[PDB]
Amino acid sequence: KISQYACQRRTTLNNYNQLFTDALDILAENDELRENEGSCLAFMRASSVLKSLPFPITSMKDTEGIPCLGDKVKSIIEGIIEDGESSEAKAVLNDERYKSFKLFTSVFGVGLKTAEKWFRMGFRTLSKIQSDKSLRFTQMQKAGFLYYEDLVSCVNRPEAEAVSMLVKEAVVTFLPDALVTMTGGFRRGKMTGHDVDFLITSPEATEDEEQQLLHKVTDFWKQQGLLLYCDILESTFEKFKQPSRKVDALDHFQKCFLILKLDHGRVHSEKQEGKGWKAIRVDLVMCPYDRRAFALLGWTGSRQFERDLRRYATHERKMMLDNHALYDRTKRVFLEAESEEEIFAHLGLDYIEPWERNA
Ligand SMILES: Nc1ncnc2c1ncn2[C@@H]1O[C@H](COP(=O)(O)CP(=O)(O)OP(=O)(O)O)[C@@H](O)[C@H]1O
Ligand SMILES: [Mg+2]
Ligand SMILES: [Mg+2]
Ligand code: NA
Repeated sequence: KISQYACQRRTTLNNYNQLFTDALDILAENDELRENEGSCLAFMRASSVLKSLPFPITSMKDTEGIPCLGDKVKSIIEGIIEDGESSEAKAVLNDERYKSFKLFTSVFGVGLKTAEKWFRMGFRTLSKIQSDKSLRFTQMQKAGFLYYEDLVSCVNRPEAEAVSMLVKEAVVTFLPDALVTMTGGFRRGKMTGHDVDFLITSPEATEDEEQQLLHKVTDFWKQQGLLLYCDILESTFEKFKQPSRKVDALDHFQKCFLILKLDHGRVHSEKQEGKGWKAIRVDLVMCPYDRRAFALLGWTGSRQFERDLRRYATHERKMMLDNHALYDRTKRVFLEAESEEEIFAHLGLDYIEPWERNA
């Protein structure tokens, strides 16, 4: 019996139901844009459970016993079985507001509010936005437009590995005992990503050394001429605060959102061609050593896997989980973990491998 929780399912990248889930992902994204949080959640949970199936749906009988498939979702599945297409998802793909939101938020530094503002101003293309003489752009958006073609092309595994080498070389220069781990999509086995994410931790660094590392590493890259964009968010981490009760838990660790200049010579791929370098989005997170397993688990994702992990912890175990800690409300104790496996064992869950968290 398939669990309603993604954290009790193994979801690998061999999706046999992409015809259904691509349509459900589009419908979920449109509900996010139309501020319909409820309908968005229902389509996300349905899409997530179909991604876990070891076989393709070929008839309505195949949906029997599958949880998170409401009447609205089953009508969409029925229509795709009928014609090979979703008329509902097709209408969203042709919707002017949806097309504009997807196009505008494809720019680094552009969120829902700015995308909505530009749409209501009558903008429909990035060319008309960039060349406008009255518009004022944030420093984030300026970088988003300047490095647009590189950022919109997918980061591949040779590029992610080349970035990992750069991160490790910079980090060990200031903290030689530091542990650097690639997280996000690439840790889940993806071939491509929009960015490359890393978790950095040090067993012997002080509170001040931990705070200064991201400033030292980015100043080093600025000196090398590799820092194209940099935004460092200081830590708001509280060692003894209870974990978040929120559906989407906020991360309080020190972090930075970067754009790095990746020279072609550093990339060992099958394939100089153009300018000789590529702009790469990189996120770095620094966490205290004792919280490394919670941070790794939170930053590995997927977003749906994290949501269900926290929901399961609260509703089934009366535990509070976030990226910083695990608290047991019955025992009235914080639970320690040196690995992700120990977190899963505390929660009474079978261990799910990172490549099985693609919910
Ligand atoms: N502010 C934040 N707080 C908590 N977790 C976060 C976070 N930002 C990102 N994450 C987590 O870190 C993982 C990597 O984040 P992202 O880079 O935003 C998406 P991804 O799953 O890696 O695919 P992608 O980078 O190709 O789009 C996510 O799967 C999510 O669980
Ligand atoms: Mg990522
Ligand atoms: Mg990221
Ligand atoms: Na954006």
